[PDB]
Amino acid sequence: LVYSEAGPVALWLARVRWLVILILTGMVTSSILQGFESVLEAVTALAFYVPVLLGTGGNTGNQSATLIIRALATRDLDLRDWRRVFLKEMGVGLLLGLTLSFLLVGKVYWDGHPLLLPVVGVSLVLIVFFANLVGAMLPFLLRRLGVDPALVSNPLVATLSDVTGLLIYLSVARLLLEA
Amino acid sequence: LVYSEAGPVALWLARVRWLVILILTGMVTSSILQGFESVLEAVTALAFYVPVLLGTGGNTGNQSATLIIRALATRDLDLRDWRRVFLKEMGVGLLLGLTLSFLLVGKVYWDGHPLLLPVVGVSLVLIVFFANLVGAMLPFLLRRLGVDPALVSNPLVATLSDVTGLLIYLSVARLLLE
Ligand SMILES: [Mg+2]
Repeated sequence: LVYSEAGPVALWLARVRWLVILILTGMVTSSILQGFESVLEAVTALAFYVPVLLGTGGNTGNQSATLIIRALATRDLDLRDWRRVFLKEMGVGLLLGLTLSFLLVGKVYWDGHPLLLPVVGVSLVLIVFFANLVGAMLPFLLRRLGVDPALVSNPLVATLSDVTGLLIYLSVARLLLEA
Repeated sequence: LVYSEAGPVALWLARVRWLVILILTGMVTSSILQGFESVLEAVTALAFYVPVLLGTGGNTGNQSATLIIRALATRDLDLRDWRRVFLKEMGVGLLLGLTLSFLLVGKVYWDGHPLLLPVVGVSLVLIVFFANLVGAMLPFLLRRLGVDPALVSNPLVATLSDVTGLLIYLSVARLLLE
């Protein structure tokens, strides 16, 4: 409604539902991390890079979403184009992944964690790649469902990327460090 | 920049610079966590709640920002109305913080870390409270600086919430676990 004419309790009632849904979805991350407690306890430094990994996926996805939302609005793209966009973006995400990975591997090299060099390097590439597709396709899904991306797309991409990003990161870590 | 006529390489060049800046800025969080390696070592379960703590903050901040950006764009609010918003959002942020904290506390108890009930519980309240303020004020700071908030708020709020969110969580953890 109108912010100028809404009270604190009113704003709370208007915002709480969507935040409760998101956190209930976000709680899964804590379950995912606990399931990988063996690798986490063995190599403490794995925890150090969780925000950057997931945060970079969130940036990448939401950057992708903003582009697709704009194109659909201006009728530069139609709903039927989601497959063509999917095929092109998977090429864009790979390039973005390899680029950003190079920088983060350098950071890990600086911090002095040689075992995490391939772990963080591989994972970020996959994270940026998958976060990019999710960000690219989500506006197509919301337009089809009749939902407006404005207050929905950004946190959805971020929460989905956190969950997917953790699953990728921790699996790579397990495979390379515990196997 | 027309998307339908732009190739993969073209899209790549037009996107990297902003993503490169964001990850370089984001690297701060990595150093922050290393500075609190002591508590991370002491309690492993401390790391289990980092993404949900920072994620909830980012969502909270993006929400309040999106509301303010809309109010300023539709002339529902003036730039000079920042103080009124700030005072109102203190109440909204507290209520939101208390509500979400109650839920996350249940999850910590579900996960089986009663040790982490107070630290995670208090932290989310503080995180939501401050993330909501950052979100509500950033459009005001941006427009006053000659930059429309709708273009750059979302990456900014997420990064600020991650950095400040970590600092709150880990400092609370340090005080109560050490
Ligand atoms: Mg985030």
